[PDB]
Amino acid sequence: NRREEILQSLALMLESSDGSQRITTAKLAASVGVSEAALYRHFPSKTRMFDSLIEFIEDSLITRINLILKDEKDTTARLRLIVLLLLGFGERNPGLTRILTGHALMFEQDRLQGRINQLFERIEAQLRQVLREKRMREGEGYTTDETLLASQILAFCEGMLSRFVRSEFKYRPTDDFDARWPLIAAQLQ
Amino acid sequence: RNRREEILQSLALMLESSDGSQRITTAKLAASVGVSEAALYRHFPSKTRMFDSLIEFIEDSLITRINLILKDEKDTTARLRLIVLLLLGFGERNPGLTRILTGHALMFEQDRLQGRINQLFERIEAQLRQVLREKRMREGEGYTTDETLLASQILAFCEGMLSRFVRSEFKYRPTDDFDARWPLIAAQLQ
Amino acid sequence: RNRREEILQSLALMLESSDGSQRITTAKLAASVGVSEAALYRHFPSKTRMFDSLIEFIEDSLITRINLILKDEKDTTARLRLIVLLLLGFGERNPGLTRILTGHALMFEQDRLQGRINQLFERIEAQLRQVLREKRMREGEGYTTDETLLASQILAFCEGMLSRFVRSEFKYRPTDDFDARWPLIAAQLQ
Amino acid sequence: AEKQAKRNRREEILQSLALMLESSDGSQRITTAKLAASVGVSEAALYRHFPSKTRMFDSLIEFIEDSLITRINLILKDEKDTTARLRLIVLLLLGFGERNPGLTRILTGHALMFEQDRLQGRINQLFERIEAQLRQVLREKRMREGEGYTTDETLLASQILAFCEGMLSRFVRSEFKYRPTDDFDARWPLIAAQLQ
DNA sequence: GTGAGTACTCAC
DNA sequence: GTGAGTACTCAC
Repeated sequence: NRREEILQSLALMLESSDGSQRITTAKLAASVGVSEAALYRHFPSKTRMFDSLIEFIEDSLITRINLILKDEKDTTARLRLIVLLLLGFGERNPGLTRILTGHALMFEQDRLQGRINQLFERIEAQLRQVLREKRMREGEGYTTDETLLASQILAFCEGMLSRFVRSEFKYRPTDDFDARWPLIAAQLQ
Repeated sequence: RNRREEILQSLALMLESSDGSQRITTAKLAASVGVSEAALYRHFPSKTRMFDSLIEFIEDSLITRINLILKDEKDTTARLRLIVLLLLGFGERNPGLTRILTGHALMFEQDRLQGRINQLFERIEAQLRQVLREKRMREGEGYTTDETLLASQILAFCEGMLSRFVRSEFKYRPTDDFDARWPLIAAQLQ
Repeated sequence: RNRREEILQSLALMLESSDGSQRITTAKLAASVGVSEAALYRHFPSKTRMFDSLIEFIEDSLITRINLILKDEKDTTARLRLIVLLLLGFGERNPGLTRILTGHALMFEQDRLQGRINQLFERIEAQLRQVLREKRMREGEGYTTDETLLASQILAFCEGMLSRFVRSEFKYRPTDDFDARWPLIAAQLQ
Repeated sequence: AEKQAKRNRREEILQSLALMLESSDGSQRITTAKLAASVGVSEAALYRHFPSKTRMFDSLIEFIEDSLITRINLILKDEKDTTARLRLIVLLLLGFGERNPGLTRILTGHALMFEQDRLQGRINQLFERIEAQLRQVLREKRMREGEGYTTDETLLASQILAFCEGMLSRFVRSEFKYRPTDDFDARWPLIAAQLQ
């Protein structure tokens, strides 16, 4: 309830220009409209607030990705949708993107960056899974190693996302995606 | 100078280590160097300008080596390959400076610094973009894809490899499997 | 309230003490109040603001009592007397705050505060410079010298006493021999 | 020869220390670094003319110590009329303070806030001297012109010095806006009216 | 509220 | 160059 309210504020601050700098328990409480003391009746620490945010991001993505796998059977189409999804989610959630790129995690304990990594390794697995199944589904797999292909695709995504945070959200990820995808598809060999 | 240059290299070494995961205090810096905090401000008006110097060293190393690549190689594709290998390579042998390049190290510091890194990336991208646009005078046939899109596509992959190199605390070497990766990127040059 | 005034007062206490000759560091002030420096800014943004309030409590005490004197005494000379005694008397009862009036405590702090005190003394010299001109009203006779060049003469004396008071580590109490001094002032009320 | 060159760099420092105390930056601290920059040298190459920053104000006070004590021991001899003596001792303070605004910050004690308390003590002994010397001019009136003063000579001297310290204080405070030697020809009659 | 901290100053 | 300051921070 209120717990949801605090986190909702932490996102807009993470999205705002202030997301560039540190986000202290003090200004957060201010953003909310409550005291720092009450803030800690909902969380044991600031790190716990990001933990909730990382779970939201992960849940959001994994759930979306799993739907993709059920709505689309074609390997290429699955990859395209997954990519368009990571870009789309980041674009719709600039504040949370700073968490995905790791910038917002610079101030908190390094354990949080460890979780986001697992998210990435989790997503990359799914990418590697989709690639691997091109064999069973289409008869012929890829000449290139799947782990290398998955990482190649994922790298482009992180590239667009960090480029998104870096330029203060001027460089929108899904910008010219339909012109960019043919480029990415040419790597699937 | 004996201290000034030395200072910036202690800065990078610290950034390269686990200390680079968090704020770099004038305290630790001066201690790492072997002097007092006041000694630091004998060569720098602010810690900000210490990062400014580090960003200028990065800006030089990259632009300089790119200009050499352009003079030592005339093939459009070979240029792109070397430029990319350069960014990845530089990032790998300078983990500390990469934290600055990926913007993570600039989070504890002044906003303006991040803007500088933006100007640098736009500089490298303008170079990539120029290289691509020269393909049609040099080879008659241009690229079907918008050069501005191709350049950003290439640089996007580079930032991706650098950013991930930082995530894994430098365990994911940016140049690992480059010769295997390049053919993939080469296929994008449509 | 309790912890806000508690500080503002502990400040005046340190200003009035012999340490008032030195800079009042937030470390000293805090330790004086028996708390942490972080507790200070729990009640104040900038230490400059503490002096801002202290300078207000000085302008809200003097400017007040001045108005009264003008409303509870319609004698041109009985007005100047009460006012001079007020300045001298107030400065004496508040040695620390006097250090602000003289501008010595404001040396360590922002340049603005001095300008603010400057204004206080321009208001006091204002309600001083009119009681005078009101001689050609109630008494039908004027002053040889310009009200300007004599309201300044009177205030100069007051400032002198406060400065001596501070200068002499509060030995020269501003109101010592006042009844013997006042006639000497009146002699200038030509 | 060599000592004569150890004062061309030295006093050149005081010319600046004074110049700084005088400019708009007299209302804030004067550190060793920002001074060395004005002369044109380091800080280490500074303490080879002064073993401290205190010692700079010393020799700097000595100048005002001597300027007035000299200018007063002369105003006596070359004047016999009690009043005229007082009027010119008073003006000496107001003039010398307007002639050296930077040094005035020292007289008023403001510039001294950053340095050692013992500097204020010195400036104090100076005032106690200017006053005692005012006290003599008032106590000598009897032996020279029959009758002395109604009011206590001590109270009168302090009453006169108070105005001076007041004027100088206004001077320093208003950022050297109120010139002490202003309308001194019109102010005096009022001070002398206290000479009862 | 607070212990440890924070980039920067200062006179020797 | 430096040891001790400086006003002000921050997560808890």
